[PDB]
Amino acid sequence: SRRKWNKTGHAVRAIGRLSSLIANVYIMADKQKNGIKANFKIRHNIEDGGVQLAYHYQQNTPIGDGPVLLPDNHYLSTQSKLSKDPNEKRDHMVLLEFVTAAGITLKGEELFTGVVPILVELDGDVNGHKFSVSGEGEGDATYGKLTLKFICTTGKLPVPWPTLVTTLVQCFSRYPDHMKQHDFFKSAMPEGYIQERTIFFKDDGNYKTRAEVKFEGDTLVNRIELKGIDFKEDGNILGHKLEYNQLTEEQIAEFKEAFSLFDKDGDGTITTKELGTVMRSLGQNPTEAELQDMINEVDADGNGTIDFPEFLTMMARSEEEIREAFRVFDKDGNGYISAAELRHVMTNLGEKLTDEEVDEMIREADIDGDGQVNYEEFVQMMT
Amino acid sequence: SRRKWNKTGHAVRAIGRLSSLIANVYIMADKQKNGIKANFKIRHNIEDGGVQLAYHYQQNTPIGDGPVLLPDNHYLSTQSKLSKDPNEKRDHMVLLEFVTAAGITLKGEELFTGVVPILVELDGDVNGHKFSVSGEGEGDATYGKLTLKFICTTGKLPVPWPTLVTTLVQCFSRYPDHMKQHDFFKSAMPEGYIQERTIFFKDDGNYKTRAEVKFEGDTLVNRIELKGIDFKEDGNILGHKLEYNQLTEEQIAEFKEAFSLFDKDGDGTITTKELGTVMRSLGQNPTEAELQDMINEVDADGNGTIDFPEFLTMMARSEEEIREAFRVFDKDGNGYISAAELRHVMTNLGEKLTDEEVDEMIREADIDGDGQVNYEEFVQMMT
Ligand SMILES: [Ca+2]
Ligand SMILES: [Ca+2]
Ligand SMILES: [Ca+2]
Ligand SMILES: [Ca+2]
Ligand SMILES: [Ca+2]
Ligand SMILES: [Ca+2]
Ligand SMILES: [Ca+2]
Ligand SMILES: [Ca+2]
Repeated sequence: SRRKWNKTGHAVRAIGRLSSLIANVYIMADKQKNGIKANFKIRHNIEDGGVQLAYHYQQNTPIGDGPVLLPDNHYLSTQSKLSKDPNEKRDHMVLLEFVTAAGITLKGEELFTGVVPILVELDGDVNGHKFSVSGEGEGDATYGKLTLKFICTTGKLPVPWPTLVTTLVQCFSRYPDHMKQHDFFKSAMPEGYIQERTIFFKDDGNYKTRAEVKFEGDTLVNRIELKGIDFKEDGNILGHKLEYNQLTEEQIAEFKEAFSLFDKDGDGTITTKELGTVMRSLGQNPTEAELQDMINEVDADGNGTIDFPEFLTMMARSEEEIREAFRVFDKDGNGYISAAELRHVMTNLGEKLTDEEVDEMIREADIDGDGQVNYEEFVQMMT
Repeated sequence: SRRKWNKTGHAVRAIGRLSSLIANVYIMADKQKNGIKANFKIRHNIEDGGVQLAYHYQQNTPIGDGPVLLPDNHYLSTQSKLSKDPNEKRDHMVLLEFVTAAGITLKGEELFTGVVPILVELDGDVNGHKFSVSGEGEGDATYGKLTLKFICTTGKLPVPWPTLVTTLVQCFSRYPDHMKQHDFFKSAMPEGYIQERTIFFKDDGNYKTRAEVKFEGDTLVNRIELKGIDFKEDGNILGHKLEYNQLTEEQIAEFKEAFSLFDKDGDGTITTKELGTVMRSLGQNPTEAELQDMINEVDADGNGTIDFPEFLTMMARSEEEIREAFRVFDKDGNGYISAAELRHVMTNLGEKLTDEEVDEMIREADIDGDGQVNYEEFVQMMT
């Protein structure tokens, strides 16, 4: 009996474990409307345990008359991080999001090659409670990245912030090279698109939304109207019973800097060619098969290259990792990292620093004043 | 300077982190010899820190005259677990291994459809130290699985057990359906093959091995001669400085039992069809896209189905997982799992048990004697 509970417990948990690993945004063409439709589920964590489901139905149509790209079926994958600004007294949300497209094997776009300013404006009415939200920040589609801050401009927000995240610019998603012809969102720009949703909160009310997303000069603007009906006074939404919120923003900034040493052409992905070049410049000799297998281990989407969200996952997932790192730096294996050896590694990686900056790095690590870094000093610096 | 150490530390560690995630056995055809060649590296952990590399070079040739299958390039992926038998006074090793083939996108074999007995015999000479090893157990290629116990028949083994693992039957590897034409090993049977290696222990001696692997009646036999030269008296090998050794064997047996509830045709893999059937019989309604995405999350080899080693990884990688499992069992959501509800889940999963056995499961969990299982009782049973 204790064995039967184990066997059937494992199976039921396997299914849970399989299901909670996914919340993709499934996109399909809508030819008759010269646009797309999407559907997906969001699971909002309830503060003291449990999940509140939010079922999303989406349609998008172009605003302008020029041709747009209508895709084959595919999906977006997202990771969101919510935080608070310690200096802000107004009701507010700070948001960092990474989004990439996947699901397919093997002029608007030029508007998105660099960092683009974003404005967001929402006017809402949930069960009669009128409120407004204003948001500003920037998007960098090279990295599938959004960073934004939102304020409630009418006082206290009558709903939880996490319930507004999906409503509050999919044109900033990263489409990999093999899927460029499937990016409706950027194809619609600069004239833009209309995006409409219905969002059903299980056992509670629904939101209906309509938004215009378009360029106004060089700023990508998302202007939205939202109406919520049939919400329960003491449900998870009007009762504020959902969790609000991981690495820090500055920890993520460090990993971007590291990622740039491999991504030498700045296209947002590390190929086998780029990884091999960095490995060989440090004295190592992987085969092409090994490079492919290395990438394949962290390759979310099977396109054969490592983008920034992939790289992040990997570096957020040891004593022995640090010993091997030491060996890479200690070229002649005598037990000490010399300023010459450090300068060499920096050059090999592509980092440009003066001899003075390299000595400053030695100084930061050099506890015993011999002007070299030993293994224990290196550990202290790595931890 | 503290930021520069972070950035360049991250890059160097990324490479370490990328490299240590792989130790594949790379196979190529050797047409002139009507066989294959392989090369790979093994990293043996040194007891107090560090790794001892062991560079492997391999050739295999058929013993008999009938046609064999010569493959496209591809690799095997392995996981080994070493243990000791608490009842055995002789110098010995207990081994459980899982091996699958990958590296390609999208009559001998019939000898391997079930469980096959294995005998292993080795005679060796390392730096003049003559010794022998005998091993017995079984292989089940459906699951890529080997289970064996080895004894040193000459007394104390003069080398570490982990150094003999690769020498001590790749015919038990699991080749997935799309790679059946690339399985040299099974194609050579029953007459068998000769397998030869050179194994270079970095900074130390080398092993040369020659073995005959073939059927003798219904037993797969591996008979080996090994010669080791140029070893250092105080190196990691003759000095026994390597680590010997994870889930238990009986924990792994439980997961096999669970896996069988999904793998209803016993072929060793879970398709999307099989996962959906089990999910729907428990009242859930995934789309085909969701099923594919679920599998793809644990899919080591991109063949679109879940084999047993994949399933194991996943279940060895929470309070909320158990709450959702409870909900699956508590069909009517009243807070209590009834014997009727339990019987229903068992039937839905395919488990056959009498009503008496189901009441015994209730009894094992039922702390307060009401003949039903509540949430707290279910937690106790799951932990
Ligand atoms: Ca690049
Ligand atoms: Ca990729
Ligand atoms: Ca040195
Ligand atoms: Ca020093
Ligand atoms: Ca099956
Ligand atoms: Ca698979
Ligand atoms: Ca019930
Ligand atoms: Ca009870």
